[PDB]
Amino acid sequence: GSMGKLSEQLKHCNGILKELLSKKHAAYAWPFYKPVDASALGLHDYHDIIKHPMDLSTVKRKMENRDYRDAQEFAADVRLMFSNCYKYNPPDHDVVAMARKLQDVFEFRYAKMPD
Ligand SMILES: CNC(=O)c1cccn(Cc2ccccc2)c1=O
Repeated sequence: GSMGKLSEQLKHCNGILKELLSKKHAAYAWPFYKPVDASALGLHDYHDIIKHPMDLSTVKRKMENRDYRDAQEFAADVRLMFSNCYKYNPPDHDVVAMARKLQDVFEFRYAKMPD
């Protein structure tokens, strides 16, 4: 059987998540699609610096599995993903410019939460 329907606030969160994964934002969202493969990227200090990795595929799996009990829990994972990028990478890195752009998409639409 299916999972019960997302709450109204979590429907809005799922909408945002679909947008962040959509071809619309692919030019700057792609680094966030899958877990950072630290070994593949040569980032052999990544897991010493980032204790709680997060990425959009993990957020999608957690939404599908009803792991998130409210919008706040969802938003915390999306912000963790951005914070990890801002912690690990120097502020003038191309990936940080991409994070700032995708976070602007996220924060402005998250602000339109129904209540
Ligand atoms: C969330 N991703 C990262 O923190 C990350 C750190 C270092 C390198 N890369 C690859 C990359 C992306 C974009 C431009 C250049 C290189 C990452 O994705």
